[PDB]
Amino acid sequence: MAGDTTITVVGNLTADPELRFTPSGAAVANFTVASTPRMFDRQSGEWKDGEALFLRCNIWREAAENVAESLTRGSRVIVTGRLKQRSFTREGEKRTVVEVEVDEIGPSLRYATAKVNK
Amino acid sequence: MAGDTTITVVGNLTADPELRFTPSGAAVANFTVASTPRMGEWKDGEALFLRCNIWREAAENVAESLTRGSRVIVTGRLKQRSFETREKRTVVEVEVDEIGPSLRYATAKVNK
Amino acid sequence: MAGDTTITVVGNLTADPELRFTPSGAAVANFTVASTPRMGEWKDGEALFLRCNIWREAAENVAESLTRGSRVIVTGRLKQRSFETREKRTVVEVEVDEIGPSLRYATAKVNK
Amino acid sequence: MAGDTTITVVGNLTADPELRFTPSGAAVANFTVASTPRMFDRQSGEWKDGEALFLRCNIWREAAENVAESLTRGSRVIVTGRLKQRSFTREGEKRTVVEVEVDEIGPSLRYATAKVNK
DNA sequence: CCCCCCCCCCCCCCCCCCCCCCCCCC
DNA sequence: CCCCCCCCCCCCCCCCCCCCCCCCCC
Repeated sequence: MAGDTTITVVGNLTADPELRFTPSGAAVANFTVASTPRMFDRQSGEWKDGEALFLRCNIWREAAENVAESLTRGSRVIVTGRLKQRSFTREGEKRTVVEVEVDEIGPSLRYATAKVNK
Repeated sequence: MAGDTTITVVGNLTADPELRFTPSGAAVANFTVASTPRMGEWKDGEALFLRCNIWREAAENVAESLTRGSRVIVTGRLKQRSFETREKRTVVEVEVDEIGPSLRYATAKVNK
Repeated sequence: MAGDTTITVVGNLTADPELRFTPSGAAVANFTVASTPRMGEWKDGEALFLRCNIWREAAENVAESLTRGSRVIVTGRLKQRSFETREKRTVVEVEVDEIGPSLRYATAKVNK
Repeated sequence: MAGDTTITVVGNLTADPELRFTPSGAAVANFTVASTPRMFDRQSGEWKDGEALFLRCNIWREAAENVAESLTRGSRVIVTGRLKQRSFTREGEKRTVVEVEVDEIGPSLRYATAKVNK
């Protein structure tokens, strides 16, 4: 219970956001946030980056057009949304992946600057 | 590149916590939290099922305190994992940091 | 402009939960979660103290199940509030959605 | 326990980010996120926006310069960080406010587009 | 610390993003 | 379902951001 399960992710888009449409004209954007744990000593005596988390994201409407206009592969982003499960297909009788249904996203300003325009 | 992705989940254990032991003898408890959105409105909207892992002393306490159907509050960090299983799939799991039975519909006698 | 700001807090009740009743007779429980960062490293880094509010049946269960020093997992949404108090200050508080005693150092007998 | 208490906030800066410095040259930016619950029926029979949450934020280093270069009063932002208490002063024997120590922030792309440049 | 669910209202108690300054501002 | 804390490993169970499509990609 307690409504949906929300989540915030920070990471980089593994690719350019795929923008697609509905016969009525509603935009939906799809992309994946690769989240790599930095300074997460895991293997040998030394230290570096840890294994990565890849979450596929969905976003709709105006924001979808903005996501596609504003972001590309490699962009560092801050994302909030809610985790949704989906039963997917072809090679997998009744597949199932988790996905984030985005509420808000933006390019992080840790290593980059940004011009904000409507 | 960015810390550990945290998550809080509230829901019900789909079963009793499976308790096991790692090679060095670390107590590990596994279980799955079924999270159902209460939600013209629907009722039984699409539930979310997350597999959880928890270690050491807490694993023992979870195994001693919780059962199938227990409503729980869980915080931890999402981790992705791959696994062969007869020559390989990839599932997201929660590495639990804290978990407790929820007090919304129940009372609890804590043994500190 | 943006939904309700949620928060999860883990820590210890600074005292026993104060139970009270609203004019219509709604059960409301208040208490404060002291959250201490474990942390060349320090030890008793600056603790965070958050006042919590919880309502109805859960308030009763909290008051029946929890005491000063109980370690708890809490989720809710941050709310700001102003108050006269002898002609006015403004404090942030958590409106609890779920709370439970943590199973990290303790076991719990849930009464579903 | 469990390390720090993290938080994600979405909202608008009540003002332009105040940028300041340290004798050594480290940038720190301060600003406040006004978070207004939208579609949160509270008073009369009708519905609209609910009462607002104002959290003062702190951010350091490079990001602080980027925040100050990129954002202004009214900007909608996504913020993640950790809640910190502080004992503040003048008119208040030993004051105390909560504050967010920002880890990442960015302009939300719900109602705006953005050019990302390093 | 259990009196029927509309809104009492104070931030004080134990080895699962860490080096650095202002009054809560629709 | 309690065998000493390094890493077993499957997403299946009840009135506190809601109108809309792909294989987990450092």
